[PDB]
Amino acid sequence: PRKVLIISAGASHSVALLSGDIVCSWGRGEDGQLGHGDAEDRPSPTQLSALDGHQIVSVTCGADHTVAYSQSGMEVYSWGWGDFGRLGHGNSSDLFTPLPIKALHGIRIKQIACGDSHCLAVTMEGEVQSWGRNQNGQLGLGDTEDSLVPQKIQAFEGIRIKMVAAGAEHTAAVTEDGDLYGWGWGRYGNLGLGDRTDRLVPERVTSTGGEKMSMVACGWRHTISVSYSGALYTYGWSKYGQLGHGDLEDHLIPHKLEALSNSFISQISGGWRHTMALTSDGKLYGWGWNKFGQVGVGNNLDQCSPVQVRFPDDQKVVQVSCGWRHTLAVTERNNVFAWGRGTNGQLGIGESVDRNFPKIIEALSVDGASGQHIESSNIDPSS
Amino acid sequence: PRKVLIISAGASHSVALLSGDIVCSWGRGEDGQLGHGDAEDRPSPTQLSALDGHQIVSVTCGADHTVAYSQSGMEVYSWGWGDFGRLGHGNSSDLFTPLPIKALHGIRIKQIACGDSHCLAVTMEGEVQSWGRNQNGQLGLGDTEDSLVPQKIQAFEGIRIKMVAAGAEHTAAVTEDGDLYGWGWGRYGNLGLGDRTDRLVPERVTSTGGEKMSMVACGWRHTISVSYSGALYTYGWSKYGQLGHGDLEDHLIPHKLEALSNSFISQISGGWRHTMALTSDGKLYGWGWNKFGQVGVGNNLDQCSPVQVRFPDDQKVVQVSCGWRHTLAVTERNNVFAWGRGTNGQLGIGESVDRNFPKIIEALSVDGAQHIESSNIDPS
Repeated sequence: PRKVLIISAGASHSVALLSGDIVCSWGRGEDGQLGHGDAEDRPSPTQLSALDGHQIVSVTCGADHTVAYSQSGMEVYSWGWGDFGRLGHGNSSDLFTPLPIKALHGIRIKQIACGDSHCLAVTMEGEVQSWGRNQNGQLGLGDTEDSLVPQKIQAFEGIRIKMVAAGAEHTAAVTEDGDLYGWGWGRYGNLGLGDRTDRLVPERVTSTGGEKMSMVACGWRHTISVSYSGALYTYGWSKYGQLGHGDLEDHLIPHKLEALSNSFISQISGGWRHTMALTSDGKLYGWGWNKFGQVGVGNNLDQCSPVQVRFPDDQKVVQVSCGWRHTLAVTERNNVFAWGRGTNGQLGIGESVDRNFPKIIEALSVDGASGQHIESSNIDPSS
Repeated sequence: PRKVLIISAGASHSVALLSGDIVCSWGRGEDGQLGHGDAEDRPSPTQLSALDGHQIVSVTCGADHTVAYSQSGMEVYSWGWGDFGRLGHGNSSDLFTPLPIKALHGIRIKQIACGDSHCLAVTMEGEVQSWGRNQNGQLGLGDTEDSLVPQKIQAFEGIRIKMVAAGAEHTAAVTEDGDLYGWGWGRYGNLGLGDRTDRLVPERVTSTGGEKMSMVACGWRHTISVSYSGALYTYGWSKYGQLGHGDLEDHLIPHKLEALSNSFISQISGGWRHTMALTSDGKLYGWGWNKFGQVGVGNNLDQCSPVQVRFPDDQKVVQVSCGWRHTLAVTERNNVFAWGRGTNGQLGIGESVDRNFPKIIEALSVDGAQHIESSNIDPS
């Protein structure tokens, strides 16, 4: 019966929104990021009962916290690790069950990005509010003091923002008109501004291959964008080849990934040390650090150039999301796959070793012989 | 029949040095912090074979990395999560097996402290070198750029340092003559300097009532010191009551813990959000965040004043080390106990739920025994 609408991966956890107004989560539970009230890891997708009936329309993971929002309810919810104010409730308290971010009540939300310890929300009118750690200017407020509550980014006054993205300690955004911005911790060139200097307010990227940009995403210390013509650009850290240019060189400005130049990129995701890109014809390409199999190409060797991730019967991919050591994807057939590190249960396939090529999550998928059952949190996850 | 000489706890792992100069480790293995060459958690104490025969005399855990040194070998080793240069090898590579910090070769080491992502070593001549993340000045080098290799702290020229300590992003030290210093991230008052501002070089804590400090330790965002008279001082963050003053107030300068004024504190340790102090007569007191039972008092309720941790037959405690969510201790009977969060195997008692009061580690104890395991064993 239930379709997977949205998937998101955090550092060691995974969250999905399903049709029928249901959120589920699995993986590491130690900081409360799963939202079930307890602190235990969940190796199988588990219904987040506190959100039943809340008409949630989106979920987004940060490293060790989760955010979700309801259009109808006019509410944004957060839970997980609370340090530095990343949950936005005016304190640093962890939450093991979702609580509304009261400052955002009644605000019409378009999109939310979560990094390691900061978050941002774009409104329907293209305004941006940010909160959390700000030691390197990543909130975009023009200082270096953390904020425990959402703050309007005054620098974007009179500019319609389309989407935001957030890494460990940096932030990026694209406007509706195609401009690309970067701010925060900039030491690995990850802002795309041609230097290694932090920025306390958003600064526009001027080296964009002459192109307007339609989307952006952040990995831990790297950044990915897609241009109006569907070309893919990466910048920042490439120690593990996560920039995908066939070498291990950092780039301080956006650098077009030439190997994918004949494809039109439709979705992008940045992991800890790896990267995913989805083409308009449904082909998924992964690259970067592959120690735990998170690139999904059937080995544990790092990949400094894009390699297509393969699925049964070559079924097309429609969604992808990178965690720190795992990756999740949804296919056209409404199957959900996961691969990579499995030690916290983040793959959602029950108790399992790590996987280096895509494995179907039976509880969430049409196929797999059984489209099994998401579990109640009252089930003991160690049993 | 092997005595446990030193215990040290990291965020989610545990390391010990045994007689015969044997190193063992257990708990979270994902970042290489156990040093066995694989990435798997170890729920039981496991011999770190790469250090067999290296005559290691000390081990020290950071959050997700570990350091050790040999006097005879004149060598310092590090392994685990490599980002920001915390391992000190001139790169950002993680290490799943110990490698020597070549910059420290041939230097006589007195003590090493490890924080979240920076480390410091004190030499036998009282000089200090630091390395790792420096975004908030925690290296004490006068800037905010990370260092992938050890660097001398010039600010201490002419000052003989006795011991150092490191938290998440801050650092503290005491001199041989009892002066106390702090530097790095200072937003919760944890530097002890009377404000909430960072420092980029070491600065002396001038408000100690003229009292000299024999030792200092750091928790994640709090700091603990002991005077030459054995008085316990805490400062910094007390959101979880980890300063132990019977309330939840931060303190910007060192503050005497009045409730223990009749005891002489011999050892101290700071955890993520909890604290341990050991008296000269072997009584262990814990306080702070207790969600996972890490305070060791038989429940899961936070404690904002010291409570004595009880052991079987009231056996005296001789060593204690706080992790992020667990605690380790060694007793007079050569028994080793662990308590708190157990999900990564950090308690070392085999696969286990969390524990809220001390549980014996059979592999390392007299009361006590199974044995330490080879890394070849399947931990699953």
